[PDB]
Amino acid sequence: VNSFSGYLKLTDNVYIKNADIVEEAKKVKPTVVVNAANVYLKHGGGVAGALNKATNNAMQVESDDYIATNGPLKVGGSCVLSGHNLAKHCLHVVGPNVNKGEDIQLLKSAYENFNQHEVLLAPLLSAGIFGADPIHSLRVCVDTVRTNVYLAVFDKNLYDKLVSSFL
Ligand SMILES: Cc1onc(-c2ccccc2)c1C(=O)O
Repeated sequence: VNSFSGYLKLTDNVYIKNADIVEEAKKVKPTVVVNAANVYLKHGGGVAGALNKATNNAMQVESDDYIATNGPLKVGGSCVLSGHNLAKHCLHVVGPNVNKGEDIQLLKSAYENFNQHEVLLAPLLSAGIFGADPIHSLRVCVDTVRTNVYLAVFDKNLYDKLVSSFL
């Protein structure tokens, strides 16, 4: 049994809710929250900007030190950093950004990072301002992630379309 409430069960291991990921993290304090990161860990907008704002920019400060030491992530890659006030840990995962012309086949590699964690609170990777089709992102998630994933989806309209169209 875990602390996640109000989720619709899609599969053995994937659950979904219409919820603002920031508010959900603040309430649950999960072991792992996933960030929709870019390779530079520049948390300007989208999920990343919202998570970082909720940490009062401490996520960005920590991320700048990580990049100064290690250099950029790979598209499809990840790193584990602090979860600050939102979670124990933040798994920063880089899905391909379609609006930058990145290979959508890298979305599966991105989701494979989730398998290193038993339970996660996450957004749909490569969706929103990353330009991918969120329906596709949910399909790759279900077909790739084997650990227990709680997907929070901000937009009620998109949430309803993801549930209604789920095979
Ligand atoms: C899809 C999608 O596109 N934009 C967002 C989003 C969610 C929270 C904060 C900012 C953007 C989002 C999501 O993960 O539900």
